[PDB]
Amino acid sequence: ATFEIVNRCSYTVWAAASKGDAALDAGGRQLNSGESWTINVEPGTNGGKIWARTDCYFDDSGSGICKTGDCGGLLRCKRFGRPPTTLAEFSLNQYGKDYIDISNIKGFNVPMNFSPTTRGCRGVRCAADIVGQCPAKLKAPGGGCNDACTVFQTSEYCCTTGKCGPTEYSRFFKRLCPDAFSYVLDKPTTVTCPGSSNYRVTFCPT
Repeated sequence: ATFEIVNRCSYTVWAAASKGDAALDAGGRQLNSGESWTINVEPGTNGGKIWARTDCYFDDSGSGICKTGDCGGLLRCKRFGRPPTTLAEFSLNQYGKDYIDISNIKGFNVPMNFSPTTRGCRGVRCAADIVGQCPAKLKAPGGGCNDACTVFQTSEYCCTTGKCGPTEYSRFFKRLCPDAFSYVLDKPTTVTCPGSSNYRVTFCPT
């Protein structure tokens, strides 16, 4: 499947694409304002994610650091990034269907739209000013709005026992972005698309 990744933000982001134990395509790239990056993702990929990183510095070997979404100090991510990270999540060609969603379970850094470019399903968006409105206890110094699990590390926020409810913190993310996951056992906002659909991820869509 093809994914087009577009940076419509007024600032540079460093896009990342990974399935946790390996890079998808090149795994990461700088995107100046307005730039588009097209990647190819193998059919059958389970548990892929795309995210943006902000305020990165890399050397000529591709080693460095970012203030949000850092993936072990590499430009080309093999592994998932450090919160806070707005997440585009996908599983492809699962018994004839693709499944897509946006998640705030690992916090929020950049607004995002995740839409199909082929027919047969709808897209999803989280484009509210979560960073601006972020509760004081969840604000990350480097930028962005952390999830409550990352900050407090409790069984209730992290849903460790498989039993957990919504919280004052999860309800904040849900209020601003109803179509994204706000906690692990949230009512699913997953969208079902035809198998082998193609997609576009836009940072700062509005």
